[PDB]
Amino acid sequence: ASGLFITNEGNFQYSNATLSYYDPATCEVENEVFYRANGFKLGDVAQSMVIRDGIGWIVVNNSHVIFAIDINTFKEVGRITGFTSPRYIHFLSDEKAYVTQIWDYRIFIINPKTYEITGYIECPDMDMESGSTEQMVQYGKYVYVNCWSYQNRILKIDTETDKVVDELTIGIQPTSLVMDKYNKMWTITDGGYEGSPYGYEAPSLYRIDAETFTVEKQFKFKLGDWPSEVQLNGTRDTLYWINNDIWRMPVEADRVPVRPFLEFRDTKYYGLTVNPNNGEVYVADAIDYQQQGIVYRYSPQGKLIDEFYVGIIPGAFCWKL
Ligand code: CNC
Repeated sequence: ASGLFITNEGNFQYSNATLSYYDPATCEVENEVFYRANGFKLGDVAQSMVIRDGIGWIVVNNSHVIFAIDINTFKEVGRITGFTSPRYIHFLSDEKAYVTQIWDYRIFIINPKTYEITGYIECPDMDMESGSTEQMVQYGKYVYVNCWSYQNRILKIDTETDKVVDELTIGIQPTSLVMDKYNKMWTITDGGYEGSPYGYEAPSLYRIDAETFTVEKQFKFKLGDWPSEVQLNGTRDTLYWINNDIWRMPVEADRVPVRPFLEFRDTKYYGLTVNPNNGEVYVADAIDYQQQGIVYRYSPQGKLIDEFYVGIIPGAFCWKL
């Protein structure tokens, strides 16, 4: 039945990441489900999760590993190890996926059927000390990928030859990437932070044409803002993001909204997803990055349906639908 996984990053360098699973039919959450099923822990900084063909792939960023689990029993069915610091996985086929990385200038290519690393894509003008590749979207035979930490680019990869073929420089630290129904990509930058070795600026939300790879809109926010996490609804025509509050806007808009979907409440909204079938909006709140976090489930009109405690620093969601 429909279900929602929530990955909890835990505290970096403390190895307290966990996996939660929520059943929206019964409004019940189960926490530490990977430990319950397997009798050992995920590790440090569970970062993201994708489901393909009955198998969930959980990226554990600071444990150099992706685990593959059966999505019904939560039992490990396999794992791939040896990643520098993995971020997101994107499948091109049953036998090929890309795994992006921080602290590396390469994207790793894997064969998910054999649980092996099978190649690398070298990113131009990037090194190990400050390299970063992050989220991916596909456009025909191309994958576009944002480069987040200490970077300011989207790259374009030809998936036939596994080569970076183009790049676009924007504001510092684009955090996330989605593709709307008009084949326009959206990304939102975090603007760095005060005292950053790389930079600190007002962040922006950008709309980029996938066909020509050119900026079509830039909406600039305020210095001090630290936004993240563009997300779309299932029809890919309403964009959501975090910038203190949760914001949303029609992808056709020429102006940013004046009223948020969910007002800032002096906590730490940190993760976000929209149910692709019914439009319900889930917001993961890290609270203060120390206590158990909470997820809020809202109707499409912003009415709270349910709320539930998860693990520490819930950061990402994956639908089982
Ligand atoms: C808030 C936060 C977080 N950050 Co920073 C982010 N985004 N971060 C920050 C901020 C901290 C300042 C502040 N006080 O607000 C801020 C914006 C400066 C920051 C900066 C960075 N962060 C960075 C990264 C990548 C990370 N950060 C996280 C730790 C990441 C956290 C997410 C997570 N899962 O932990 C995070 C969301 C929450 C940390 C926290 O407050 N914990 C509660 C606190 C009480 O516990 P703590 O143990 O004392 O936490 C401290 C450390 O985590 C330290 N710290 C924070 N980030 C880093 C990154 C590194 C490499 C190191 C060594 C330490 C830190 O700052 C915290 C307060 O002192 C991270 C796990 C987020 C993720 N990717 O999921 C990730 C580390 C991943 C990895 N290395 O494998 C940056 C490299 C990003 C960038 N390019 O801007 C940069 C590095 C700074 C550095 N120290 O070298």
